Amino acid sequence: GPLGSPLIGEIGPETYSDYMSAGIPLAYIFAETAEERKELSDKLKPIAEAQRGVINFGTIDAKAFGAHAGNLNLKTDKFPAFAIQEVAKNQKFPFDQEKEITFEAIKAFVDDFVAGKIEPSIKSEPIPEKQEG
Repeated sequence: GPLGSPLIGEIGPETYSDYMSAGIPLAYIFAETAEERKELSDKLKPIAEAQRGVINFGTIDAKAFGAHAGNLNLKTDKFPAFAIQEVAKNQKFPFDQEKEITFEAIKAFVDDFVAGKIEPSIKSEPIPEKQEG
């Protein structure tokens, strides 16, 4: 039976707008591995337990949804992947797909993100000419 309210877990069609309308950074966690999900999501357990009320931790499939992993930055070249969509600035501070997706690595990374250490990697593309400026 019920045991509270849904927040961190699996991202769906009714959760996207909820994490986007919530007004807090969205922590996407793509993963082509739907078997060992516990491993990634575990290290993530704390990565969000620290930011449970500041970031929306939601897991996603990097095999079927992967296209959504880099729709904010990544290239969907490898997985699992991790994205950090900001619903305040509309930023996307995801993780690498050739480094190592652990806890200390994500928890620390995101930590360096929220703190104000991480910044856009590919985003930011203005349209000069008669327009803008």
